[PDB]
Amino acid sequence: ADFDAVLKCWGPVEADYTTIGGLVLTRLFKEHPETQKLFPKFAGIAQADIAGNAAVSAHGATVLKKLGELLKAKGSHAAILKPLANSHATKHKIPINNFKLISEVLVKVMQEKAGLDAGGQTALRNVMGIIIADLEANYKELGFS
Ligand code: HEM
Repeated sequence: ADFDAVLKCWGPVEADYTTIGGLVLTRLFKEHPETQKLFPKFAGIAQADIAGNAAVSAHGATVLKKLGELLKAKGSHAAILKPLANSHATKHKIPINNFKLISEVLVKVMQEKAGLDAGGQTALRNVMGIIIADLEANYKELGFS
């Protein structure tokens, strides 16, 4: 049910993955500035220059498309989430807590741009919790506790 509650507001996100993706990463870097250093192409870019950066927006679109692909499944995790855990633990070297940060940013952006109501906000937090727990289990399998 919580996947359905999020999908019923995904239309504005999928309609403009680049614009919404840029909103998400811009807001992540503003509200959680330590996350920006984890993206070495973007680390050091002054905040004023982030909203208009096409590479940032394109990266955000990639994130959102992947999340759409993980909603649109409702728990077919594996062939999709295991590679994501593998790359984020071992290539990008992202501490797991950062996923909670981007998930709260996404909740805020969907509240503002996608009509996600209070119950929808809770549903999305639930869904992101499922995703993050699976990512963490895979991090642990790789030796990243
Ligand atoms: C559920 C949330 C997230 C999703 C769906 C996601 C998705 C992706 C995807 C699909 C890619 C490109 C393919 C790959 O390397 O795996 C990627 C790359 C990357 N992600 Fe994420 N990501 C998420 C969260 C994060 C967070 C929280 C951070 C850091 C705070 C992060 C940092 C990176 C970095 C540094 C790259 C490589 C950028 C480059 O190669 O140009 N990701 N992510």
